[PDB]
Amino acid sequence: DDQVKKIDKYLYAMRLSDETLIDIMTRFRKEMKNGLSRDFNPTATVKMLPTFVRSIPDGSEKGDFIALDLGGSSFRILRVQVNHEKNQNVHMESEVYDTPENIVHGSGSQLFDHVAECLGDFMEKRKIKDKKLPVGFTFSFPCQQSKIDEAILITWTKRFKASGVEGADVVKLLNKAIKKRGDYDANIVAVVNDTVGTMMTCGYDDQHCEVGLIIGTGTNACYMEELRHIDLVEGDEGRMCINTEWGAFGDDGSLEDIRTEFDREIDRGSLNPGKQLFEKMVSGMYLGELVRLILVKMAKEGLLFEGRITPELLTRGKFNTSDVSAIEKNKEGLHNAKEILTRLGVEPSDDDCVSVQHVCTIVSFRSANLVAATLGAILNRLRDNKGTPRLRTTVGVDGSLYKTHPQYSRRFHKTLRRLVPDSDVRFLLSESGSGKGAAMVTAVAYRLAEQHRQIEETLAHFHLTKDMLLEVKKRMRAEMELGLRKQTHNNAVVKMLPSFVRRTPDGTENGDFLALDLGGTNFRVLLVKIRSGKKRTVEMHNKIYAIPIEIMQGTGEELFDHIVSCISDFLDYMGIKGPRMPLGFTFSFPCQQTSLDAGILITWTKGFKATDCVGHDVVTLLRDAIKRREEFDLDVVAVVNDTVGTMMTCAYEEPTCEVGLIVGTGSNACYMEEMKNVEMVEGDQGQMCINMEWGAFGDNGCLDDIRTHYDRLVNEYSLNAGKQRYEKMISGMYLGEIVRNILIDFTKKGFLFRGQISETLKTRGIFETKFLSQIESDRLALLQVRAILQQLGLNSTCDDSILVKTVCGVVSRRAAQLCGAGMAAVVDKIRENRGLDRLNVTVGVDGTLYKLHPHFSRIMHQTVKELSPKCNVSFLLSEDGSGKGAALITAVGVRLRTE
Amino acid sequence: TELKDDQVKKIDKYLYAMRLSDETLIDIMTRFRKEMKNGLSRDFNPTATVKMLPTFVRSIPDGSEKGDFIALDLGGSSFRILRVQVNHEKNQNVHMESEVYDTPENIVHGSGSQLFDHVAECLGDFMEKRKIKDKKLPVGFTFSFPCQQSKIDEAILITWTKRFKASGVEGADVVKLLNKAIKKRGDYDANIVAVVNDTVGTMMTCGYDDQHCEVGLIIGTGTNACYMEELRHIDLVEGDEGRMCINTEWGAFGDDGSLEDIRTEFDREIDRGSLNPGKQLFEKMVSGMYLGELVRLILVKMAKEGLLFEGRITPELLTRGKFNTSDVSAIEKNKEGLHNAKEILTRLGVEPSDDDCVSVQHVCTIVSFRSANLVAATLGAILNRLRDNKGTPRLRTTVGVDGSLYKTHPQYSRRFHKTLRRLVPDSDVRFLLSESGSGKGAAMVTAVAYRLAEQHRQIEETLAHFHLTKDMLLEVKKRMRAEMELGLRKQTHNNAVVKMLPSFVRRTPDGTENGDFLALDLGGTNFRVLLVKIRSGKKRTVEMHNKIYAIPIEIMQGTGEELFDHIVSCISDFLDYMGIKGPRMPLGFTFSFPCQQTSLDAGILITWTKGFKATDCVGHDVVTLLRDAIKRREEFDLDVVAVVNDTVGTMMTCAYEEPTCEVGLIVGTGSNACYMEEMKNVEMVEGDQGQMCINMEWGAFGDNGCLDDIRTHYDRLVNEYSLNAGKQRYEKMISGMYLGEIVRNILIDFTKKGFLFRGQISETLKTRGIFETKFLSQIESDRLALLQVRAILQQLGLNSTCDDSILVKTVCGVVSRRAAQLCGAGMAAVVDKIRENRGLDRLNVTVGVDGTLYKLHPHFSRIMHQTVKELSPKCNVSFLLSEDGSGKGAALITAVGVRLRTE
Ligand SMILES: Nc1ncnc2c1ncn2[C@@H]1O[C@H](COP(=O)(O)OP(=O)(O)NP(=O)(O)O)[C@@H](O)[C@H]1O
Ligand SMILES: Nc1ncnc2c1ncn2[C@@H]1O[C@H](COP(=O)(O)OP(=O)(O)NP(=O)(O)O)[C@@H](O)[C@H]1O
Ligand SMILES: O=P(O)(O)OC[C@H]1O[C@@H](O)[C@H](O)[C@@H](O)[C@@H]1O
Ligand SMILES: O=P(O)(O)OC[C@H]1O[C@@H](O)[C@H](O)[C@@H](O)[C@@H]1O
Ligand SMILES: O=P(O)(O)OC[C@H]1O[C@@H](O)[C@H](O)[C@@H](O)[C@@H]1O
Ligand SMILES: O=P(O)(O)OC[C@H]1O[C@@H](O)[C@H](O)[C@@H](O)[C@@H]1O
Ligand SMILES: OC[C@H]1O[C@H](O)[C@H](O)[C@@H](O)[C@@H]1O
Ligand SMILES: OC[C@H]1O[C@H](O)[C@H](O)[C@@H](O)[C@@H]1O
Ligand SMILES: OC[C@H]1O[C@H](O)[C@H](O)[C@@H](O)[C@@H]1O
Ligand SMILES: OC[C@H]1O[C@H](O)[C@H](O)[C@@H](O)[C@@H]1O
Ligand SMILES: [Mg+2]
Ligand SMILES: [Mg+2]
Ligand SMILES: [Mg+2]
Ligand SMILES: [Mg+2]
Ligand SMILES: [Mg+2]
Repeated sequence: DDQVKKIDKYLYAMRLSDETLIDIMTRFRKEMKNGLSRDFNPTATVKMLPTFVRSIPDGSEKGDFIALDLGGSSFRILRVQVNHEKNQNVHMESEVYDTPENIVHGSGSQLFDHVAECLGDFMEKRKIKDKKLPVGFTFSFPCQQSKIDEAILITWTKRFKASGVEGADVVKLLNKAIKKRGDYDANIVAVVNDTVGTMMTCGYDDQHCEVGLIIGTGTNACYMEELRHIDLVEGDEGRMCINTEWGAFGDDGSLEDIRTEFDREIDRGSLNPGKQLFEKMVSGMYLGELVRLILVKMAKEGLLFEGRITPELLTRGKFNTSDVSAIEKNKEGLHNAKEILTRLGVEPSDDDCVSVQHVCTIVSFRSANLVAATLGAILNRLRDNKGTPRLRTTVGVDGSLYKTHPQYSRRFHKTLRRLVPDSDVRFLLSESGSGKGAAMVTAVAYRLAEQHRQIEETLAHFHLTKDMLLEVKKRMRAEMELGLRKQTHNNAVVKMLPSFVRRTPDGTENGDFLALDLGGTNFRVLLVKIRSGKKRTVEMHNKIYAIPIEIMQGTGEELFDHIVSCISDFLDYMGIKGPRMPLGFTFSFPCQQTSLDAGILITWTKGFKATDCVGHDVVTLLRDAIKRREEFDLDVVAVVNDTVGTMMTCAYEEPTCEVGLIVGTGSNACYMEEMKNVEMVEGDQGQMCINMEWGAFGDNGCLDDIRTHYDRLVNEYSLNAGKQRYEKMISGMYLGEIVRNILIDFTKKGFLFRGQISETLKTRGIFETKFLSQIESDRLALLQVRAILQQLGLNSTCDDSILVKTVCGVVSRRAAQLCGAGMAAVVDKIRENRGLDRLNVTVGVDGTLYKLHPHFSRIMHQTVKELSPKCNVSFLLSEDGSGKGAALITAVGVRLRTE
Repeated sequence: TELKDDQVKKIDKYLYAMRLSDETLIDIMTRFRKEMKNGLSRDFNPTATVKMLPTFVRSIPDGSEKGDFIALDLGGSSFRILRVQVNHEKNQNVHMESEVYDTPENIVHGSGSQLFDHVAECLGDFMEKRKIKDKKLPVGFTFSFPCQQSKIDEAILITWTKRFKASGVEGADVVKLLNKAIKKRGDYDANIVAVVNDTVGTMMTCGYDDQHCEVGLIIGTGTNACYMEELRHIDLVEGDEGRMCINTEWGAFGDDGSLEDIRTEFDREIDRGSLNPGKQLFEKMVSGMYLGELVRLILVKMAKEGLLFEGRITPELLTRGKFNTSDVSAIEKNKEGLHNAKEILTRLGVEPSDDDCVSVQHVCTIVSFRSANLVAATLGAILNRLRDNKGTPRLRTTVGVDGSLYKTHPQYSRRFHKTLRRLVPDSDVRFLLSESGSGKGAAMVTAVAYRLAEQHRQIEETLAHFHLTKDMLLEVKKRMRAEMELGLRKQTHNNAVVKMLPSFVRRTPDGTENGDFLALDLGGTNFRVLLVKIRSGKKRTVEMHNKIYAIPIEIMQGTGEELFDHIVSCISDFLDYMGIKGPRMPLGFTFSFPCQQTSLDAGILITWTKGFKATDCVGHDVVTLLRDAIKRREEFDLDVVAVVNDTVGTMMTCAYEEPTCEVGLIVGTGSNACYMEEMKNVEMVEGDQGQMCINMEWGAFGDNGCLDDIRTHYDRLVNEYSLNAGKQRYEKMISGMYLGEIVRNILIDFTKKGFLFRGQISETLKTRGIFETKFLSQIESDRLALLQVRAILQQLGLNSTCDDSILVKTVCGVVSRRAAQLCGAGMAAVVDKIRENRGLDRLNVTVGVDGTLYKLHPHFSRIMHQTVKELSPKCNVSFLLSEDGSGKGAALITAVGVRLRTE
């Protein structure tokens, strides 16, 4: 007939069995799964939050760190000093600062003003204001972080409820507050939950610590999870700590069969009704009020105090968790119950004291059992990830209920071992709270922010502003004008070369021509059939022929014999071997022409370098190889640059096309100039197409104040050291070499590739256009970026791959902007020479970089639009190669060699 | 003996690298198998050479297809145009009429504009010769090139292959381009409803006859295959039920050098002279456009070495194209082969001897046999995949087949079918030859896509009713604005459905309010009792306490004494709870319903709104029913000072700190607004001095008819079935009690019409309340995978499939979007009126807002704000969320109460 048996029955639904706890554990096991999944997280109640902490301390941290801890029973500020090598050591000093009701419940401003004022005082009294120490912030609330130094508040919990904070990044709110008080500056470099710092504190001393557990004012746990299971973070290597935020378990109604009427009543008086329901059955802030609610009910039904209620009894908060602890002490518990109940006014009896003990017992054991169940789900997940029959792991713990209750921990530990027999757990109690740990994470964040600081300074040398880009355009304009004028031309670096093509296609062109395409990525021999009139037709055919690097860099004479010999192969293939036919020679090197069919090679560019060609007439060299072969005669009527033939191609259909552009292996442009402006050729009537040879802009030092160390290495290790400087910042032959030298540096500083500069990274050309374009594609995910780097031969991690991509982007973006600033100049010079206010002009373009890069063309058109706002430029991609155009121009010789 | 080599043995040695054994083909098959898998996964598709592309064709014809439609066939050897009729449920079987339009080189190679103008021209003529311009026939477009499709009537050209190379088309959607040509012409109208691949058309043509058909196979000018994949394995398509045909684009197998070990010098020289070098490399080893050049290349090199023609080489033998694949066919003929070889070679000028003919036949046989072996290896991979998706030991399947080479070569199909069967011994395959083209099949697709678009068109037509144009929104503001005036005018309180009720709060807070107040919160989601301590010091502070109390609907819609007797047990309980029973205390009553007020501390209930309907309330003073229940209790005592609308309480809360906040907005269970109005304008309150907060009772807008215009079938149904038919009409197109009832009604309809829920209206869909503010908020969130939208709906009890889940989410956004715009028209009026009232040119104002819908909905608050900024462009309105309920605000008003009193 005992009183204890009655209560057991009264509170039957709080006495959880092992079967119910095994059931709780399975559900928690599914919530974790839900929260890690990209599919189910948006609705999961157990947020499974990434912490950006990747391991427990490794003994290599050193420094002097200020650390804040706000969110649990006290607000503290610690100064943690840690040094190794030598002798043994981590020193901490800290201060508790009060935070009243008006602060925790006020505006977010008032709270952070409050925080920055205790920080100021803290450093003030120790005199460390100027010692500029990195700050670590233990803020114990669920925050969404994409990096270690952002903390976006998802939702208040426990006792805090300040306006203006939820949804905001509280490190910017903190900075704002500190900024607001000019007193000092603070480098806030990390935010961490109290579970993670706990784990990090315990992990400094115990290498198998993989869990951090808080059973205090609130409850939570964090654990080391595999990167390849955390869908919301990109990577699959190693592990990252996760903040479960288990307090929220049941917030969608899944524990409704466990929660009692006392739990529903507590929730309604709470400062967050509906939320953190598992936490409300477990943590210190609630248990006292839970028993109080049960005592009022038993009291109202005459089962306690022979039914006497007092106001005190009925008052929220009048029974603490510290009274539930005192009441459960072995020798003194009953003496403590009488004093306290006596203080509440119910004139307690000895039976009432044993009854109030029994109730305290069932509430706190229900708490103990519940966290055994969610903690064991975590251990079953750790053990499953590991692949092992048994699991040995250490859980770092902290919290006031955990520390001060005289039965809890023991009860908790026993249940755990029953629920999870295949796991052996050591509990390590955080004697001095979480500062050591937070400090340890602050040290790693700090070393990383420094490495970020340095990559950004290197990369910012590639950044051009509007104002910068307007100065390049303006220099380009001053340079076209010196190459054009008779007095300045010989010393000019941008030669403004006459091509002798005097108009765009006029619809009369007719005939069957041969063409050559030499100087881009493939050499071709072409046959183009053009028919003017009613039904206008163009019929093309072509054959690719390789040219060994031996030949490209052999003798002029091996080069041209090799050329004619594929011509001869090609005339067989088209069934036209015998007849004498006219040919247009698209040769994409700077040529000084005195007519359409003459072209003296000024200098090689790009990868070509045959001997005895520079200084000669390439039409001559070709005609000596034909005669030399003595197989067929040919009639070479025209030497053409790929820009001009590209413009001619695109203008066959588009009369507004007066500009050509190439961005492929090299970069260059042509455009229609007025003859009055071409002082180097006699005559003022009409126009002429000018082959700018814009690659050579900067060859007199005029872009030096924008060229980088890496641009100087690529130029100095080139086949034409000192020349085609602009092209060298823009085209497909050189961008990858820029990117490769940047990566070489970064590797030597340890930022990439584990600091190991390999044989792959030392090989020239590893980053060709095709790979540069893919790596940067919005079509690819980091995963596929990494796989590209690996097939190139690089030992690249996910972090490495994120940085290679950023690099590629910086260099490719700068190339499109530099290319846009020069095109800007050209269109402005045409518009404004014509007296026009608004020019619409079409540019015909070709080249593999331009065709294959996913960003270049968009950024370039944007640049042209921003710097030359009175020109409306259209870019028309030529899909057929340069041949049609050389063919159209070739028809113009013929006619003129035919007079 | 010791056998000595003859021509034939020597040529097998010369061309060893083309003679591929069962071991090498099993290696290729397995490579192809990994490339398909590679193509279907999201982790490797972006760099895959086998694109494994989605076609939107979910199955082979089932025989319900009926109707009449055109069908364009572009990209094989002939540009054809068909007419296809079927409708068996009534008599007449499929019947096919076609033409064939000569398309010249200069077109296949000119601009895309020339190309599509020519196709447009041909369609026109073909429509006149038949006299059908005027019928409105659905059009199908078999376009045999790799294309990215996000739906059946889009086809973005990835790349040209085979013979075509028209500029300005790649990257562009050939449907756009065709329409654009058609448009420019004028002759007729074309409804193009679908683009398929000649593989998919083949599979469907053959499936129409054999329901076992799962593969479409093309070995003609080009080669490709398509097959039915489990939507579970198509990562680039969102969905996991049933199947979808995949068009592999196996021609590009090996682009990336993964076939560089089987490719030879002959295949590397052919690539050098083709229209797309570096592309379609496996196709270049197999298909009709290439087999003839491949033989010619071998013959030139054999002639140069003296193995053929005693070393003679003529200019014909050296010329691209002079030996074609129909030459390879004629030479491989059983009887007449060697004699065909004689003629063909003599026209090449080479004076062929009889040895030379036997040699050439043999090279032709090795080249064409390698091609047949290759397609057997890659089909072998597709068949094994099919067997592994079924989970059987054996597979049974039909392959539908088309292409000139397969049809005309005398030996090919035989050796193909044979090597195939030997490579896949556990499969029982039938090969069905699409005797007459891919048009029957394309027509069957066009027919399923046409029916689907009629549904889509009818869903859009219902939904367009919820779409509000900027001048309609503007007319709604002007309408809101005219009702404001009416409700203020002493003589117009009638068709004054918008009452403009005076709150008797004459100013916002003024740093002097001080004290300990009880407050009550009745009308929203929770009934709460509060303790609010305000101190004015040099330390301005606010301390809040509250407790939620349920109201069991046996009190909600029960009596008034029984409703207030309850409020007052709960007040009694809250004072014990807070430890303050005893002290006579002042109370602020936030009561979220329309009331006529003669002062701060009295208010007669005008009507029940929202969910409340307790009897003996309307026409009574609530502060009087409150006072009675307190006397019935004859326990404690308090001093009721103020009765306040949630609206006025939220504004005041928010203004406790922000002097700009002169407006209050509620969007939760119901919707309402308040603002500070000038007293010269409040005609019903004597005094022309100062200001006054007006509780608009804005939800009643449209109660006289002035929104009838924008109200839909679904809005009238929600209203007719409500506790208060005829009223709070504007509130009924906005708030969270009513939004999901509109959606529910939309879904009921669409389900009767068969567009959704397999057409069954279930007990779940017919339950009021199913679509709560919490699920509408989740359903419409932007971080939602479609798998999750489905899960939720199934959680609710709805048997939703992927596509149902797509239209339920589109229905929710349409409703919730109209709700935020309508709200913003309303707020645009309030803020333009306050500006106007003050003869200002520009107004800066802040609205304090609360409400579960405003808080939880992903888009609502962002669209309302946009709306207000676009319709009152001279006002600059900031909105501040009330994070802790309007109790602070009611308390502040209770502070003024007590002042203005006990003066
Ligand atoms: N699952 C449970 N939930 C609530 N109360 C429980 C539960 N299990 C046991 N109790 C109570 O806990 C007390 C004893 O537990 P405890 O002393 O910690 O265990 P023990 O030392 O292993 N066994 P014991 O000999 O009973 O003391 C008694 O008051 C039991 O009624
Ligand atoms: N794997 C292979 N690759 C290339 N050529 C092959 C291969 N296997 C066999 N051949 C040749 O294929 C020919 C045999 O063709 P096959 O279809 O098996 O019979 P057939 O002689 O053409 N039949 P028939 O019509 O009765 O005369 C011989 O000339 C073989 O040298
Ligand atoms: O203060 P409690 O809620 O009892 O929790 C105790 C612990 O809580 C954490 O919030 C703090 O990071 C710890 O350093 C503190 O020791
Ligand atoms: O091949 P790239 O160097 O990228 O340049 C690509 C283009 O190069 C020019 O030099 C050729 O004349 C064009 O016909 C070719 O389309
Ligand atoms: O025309 P071929 O390339 O030889 O291919 C044969 C088949 O080609 C497809 O592209 C057409 O859509 C079919 O109707 C045709 O019968
Ligand atoms: O509860 P809802 O109807 O969503 O609107 C929420 C709000 O509405 C009001 O009626 C209450 O006075 C506010 O304190 C509450 O925050
Ligand atoms: O402080 C203990 C726990 O308290 C609450 O659960 C917080 O939401 C959580 O972040 C914290 O770790
Ligand atoms: O091919 C693009 C350009 O490459 C280099 O710039 C050549 O000097 C130039 O003439 C050619 O136009
Ligand atoms: O026409 C047969 C096949 O030819 C080509 O390979 C096309 O790329 C393909 O889409 C078509 O199915
Ligand atoms: O609760 C928001 C609004 O709900 C209904 O519209 C009530 O009639 C109104 O008084 C309240 O302000
Ligand atoms: Mg991951
Ligand atoms: Mg026990
Ligand atoms: Mg001149
Ligand atoms: Mg899928
Ligand atoms: Mg008045």
